[PDB]
Amino acid sequence: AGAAPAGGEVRRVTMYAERLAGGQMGYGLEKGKASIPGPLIELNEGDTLHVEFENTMDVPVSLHVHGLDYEISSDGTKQNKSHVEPGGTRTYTWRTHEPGRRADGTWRAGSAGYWHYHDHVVGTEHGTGGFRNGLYGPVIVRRKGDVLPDATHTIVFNDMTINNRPAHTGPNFEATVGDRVEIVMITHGEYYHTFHMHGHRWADNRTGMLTGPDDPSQVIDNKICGPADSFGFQIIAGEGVGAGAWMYHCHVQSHSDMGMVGLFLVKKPDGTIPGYDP
Amino acid sequence: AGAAPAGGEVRRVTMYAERLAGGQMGYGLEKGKASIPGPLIELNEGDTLHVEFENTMDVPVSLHVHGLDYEISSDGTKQNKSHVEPGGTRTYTWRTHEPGRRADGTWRAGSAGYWHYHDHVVGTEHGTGGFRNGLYGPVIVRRKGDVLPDATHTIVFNDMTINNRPAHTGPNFEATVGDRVEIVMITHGEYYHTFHMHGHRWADNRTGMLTGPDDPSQVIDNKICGPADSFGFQIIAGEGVGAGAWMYHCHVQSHSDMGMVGLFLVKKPDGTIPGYDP
Amino acid sequence: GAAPAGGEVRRVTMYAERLAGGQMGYGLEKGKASIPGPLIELNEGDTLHVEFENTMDVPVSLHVHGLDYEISSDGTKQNKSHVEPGGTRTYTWRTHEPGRRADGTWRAGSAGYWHYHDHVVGTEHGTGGFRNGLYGPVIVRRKGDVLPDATHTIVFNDMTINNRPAHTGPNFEATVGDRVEIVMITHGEYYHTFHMHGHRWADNRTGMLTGPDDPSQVIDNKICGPADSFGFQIIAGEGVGAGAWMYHCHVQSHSDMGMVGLFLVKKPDGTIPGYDP
Ligand SMILES: [Cu+2]
Ligand SMILES: [Cu+2]
Ligand SMILES: [Cu+2]
Ligand SMILES: [Cu+2]
Ligand SMILES: [Cu+2]
Ligand SMILES: [Cu+2]
Ligand SMILES: [Cu+2]
Ligand SMILES: [Cu+2]
Ligand SMILES: [Cu+2]
Ligand SMILES: [Cu+2]
Ligand SMILES: [Cu+2]
Ligand SMILES: [Cu+2]
Repeated sequence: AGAAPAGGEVRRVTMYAERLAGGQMGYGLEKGKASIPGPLIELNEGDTLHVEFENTMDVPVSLHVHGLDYEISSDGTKQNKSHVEPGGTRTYTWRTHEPGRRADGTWRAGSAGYWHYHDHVVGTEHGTGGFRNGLYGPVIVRRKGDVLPDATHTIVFNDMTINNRPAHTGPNFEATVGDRVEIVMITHGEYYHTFHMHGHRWADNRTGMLTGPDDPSQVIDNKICGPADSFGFQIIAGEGVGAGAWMYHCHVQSHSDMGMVGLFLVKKPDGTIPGYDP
Repeated sequence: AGAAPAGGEVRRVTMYAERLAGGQMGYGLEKGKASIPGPLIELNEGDTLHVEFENTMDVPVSLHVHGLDYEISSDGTKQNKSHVEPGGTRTYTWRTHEPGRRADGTWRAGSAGYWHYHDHVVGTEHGTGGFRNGLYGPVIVRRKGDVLPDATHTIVFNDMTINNRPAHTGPNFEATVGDRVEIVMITHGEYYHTFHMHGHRWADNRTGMLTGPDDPSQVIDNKICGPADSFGFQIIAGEGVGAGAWMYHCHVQSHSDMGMVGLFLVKKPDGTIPGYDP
Repeated sequence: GAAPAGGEVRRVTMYAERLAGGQMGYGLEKGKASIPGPLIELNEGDTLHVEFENTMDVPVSLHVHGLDYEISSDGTKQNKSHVEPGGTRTYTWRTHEPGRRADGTWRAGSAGYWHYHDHVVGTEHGTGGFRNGLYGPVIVRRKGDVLPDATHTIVFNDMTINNRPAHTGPNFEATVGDRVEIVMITHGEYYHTFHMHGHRWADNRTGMLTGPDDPSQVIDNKICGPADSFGFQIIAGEGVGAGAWMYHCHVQSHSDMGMVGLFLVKKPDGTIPGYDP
């Protein structure tokens, strides 16, 4: 699989917050193309990204990012007056840095991680109304040398939903046996959850893959997550287990009973899924 | 005594689902010997376990595992038609694999860990009723040269009970000062908990033990866990602290007040527990 | 600086005292009780004898996490190691360095971010002690650990921070570049997720990566439950500059209801751009 290059590029993007169907709100890279979750932002460690942000709505909104570097003027908080007025525009700047050695001899960790952005002013001073409506999205920051996936999928547990979807509507995600699939798992809102995958597992470290044979990270298929937690991993689809409709769910019993469920549809090369009704 | 060997043996076992008193249900290795939690299944990485499984109950049941490799047909789900009908039989196969380097140069995570099995059919299409009833049990998969303990105890925080026991009935576990004790700690149901042990601590990694002086893992005595979380560790009973009645409990305050307490009884070599006057 | 090897025997005096409005707290000097309790810092190898006085009219105890204590310093009713009202008792905490056992395994040492609390007030799990403020931090350093310019303790106790009224911080200030140690402890009934704008840390013992081979997750958001304890050291304003950097629980209803504070990081000229209450 491909390998992430060393960062250092200054990139520039427009992003738009727009109302969607049913009182929903989302970000998009171009006007009329807001989505929930918002578009995935992929950065190589050392990149800078300038986000020419526009709020097309009738209420204040913001863009705030976890993990990445930002001056206070890019917080996306009302307390700092770095939110965006109705119809307004503002340029947010996120930077990243590589790991390295400080002067005090100590080690400065790098920006690599599975991170996210969201709104910080819709509803409350903490964006409670924004998460509900869907103002959240993933950011991946890659380290030089990181393995690249064949497909990246974001699953957000926002209160009692997956991706603001109604219960028992997924979403489902498709791969072929052997595909290197990347999952981005963010939790928002009020409730704790446990993310669980049938038939697959990952390491509980930065990349979800053991570094080598001296990596002591626990290997799990089940992880407790809370509001604003984010992690990610990469799995070889159906490795050791074969093709099939592999179920993923929250393992909080009433949460999986009420529809916090989806399917990881792993197809054989020819396209059919063993033991599945399409 | 000693260390885990290399794996790869094909094993077979018989397993039954039976009713127990009080509307409870359990797994056992022989009829009339079901237990809550179910029997401890131990495997070495590479072993294959065929579970000749009989449902001696009048309602459907299934057998589902975390962490191990299994195909779709051994899912143990109503979904891909692998539950066991009342009075029916099924052979579930579980497989494990050693760590290795993939063709693409990535490091494939092995099966070794503290895992668990449970039903996916009683009550709801998830394990809900089965969990409340007691249909759950531990699986340990050891890697070559993992340190082997003198005794293994399973503690399941299932909803607001420890192993479906009444409030304030533990259970209690005995060891002698110096014993190498292994704890398997599983959680199920609806609530998060925080498992805590008095006078002992473990490392937050696969084994619960620091590999050596370069393992950076947290050293902890308190750990948040949610439904279907599982971890385990080994400790030396009494090490640096001496014999006595060492409390373990969930540390959610109302949880310990309403039953979620037990005792780790560490005896002196003469068998007495100092200061423990029941 | 860096922490030295341990070995020393330490003696300290502690009091459980009542506070205004039905609160309780621990103090090192009599009449100086506080919530959170005083910071206790040890080096691996050290022993601490805490001569302890209950200045109150109901029983109290002193229980610790992570450290080594024999049963007689358990601080529980079960082991009859609580302190009578008006009474005194010496609790002994021991620590140890890591080393290799006779059986060749590696014994993990005592170093870490730990805490002490009450275990008898209200119930035999100190539910009433936690409600009133009887908890505090304990830090145990490994030899060679990097020492901060400052340490601040943040206890999520139910839906309060350090038993404070909602929306009352606390705030903590530093100057850009300073080495700031946060101790973070949760108690009560609720899970929380502790988060900091502008800063991140490693999920390991020290909070910092040991080097380029450390695979720990680097995070700015950490779920935690009652009696969870952890710590980290950040460089104030590193890569992001001065400002009023919020920290808050991220469970949405807990941030909205007051579980919010400021990490006030100033420029060397003392200014904090954009900050105004
Ligand atoms: Cu859930
Ligand atoms: Cu499963
Ligand atoms: Cu399942
Ligand atoms: Cu946030
Ligand atoms: Cu509990
Ligand atoms: Cu304790
Ligand atoms: Cu499960
Ligand atoms: Cu306790
Ligand atoms: Cu909270
Ligand atoms: Cu934030
Ligand atoms: Cu925030
Ligand atoms: Cu405690």
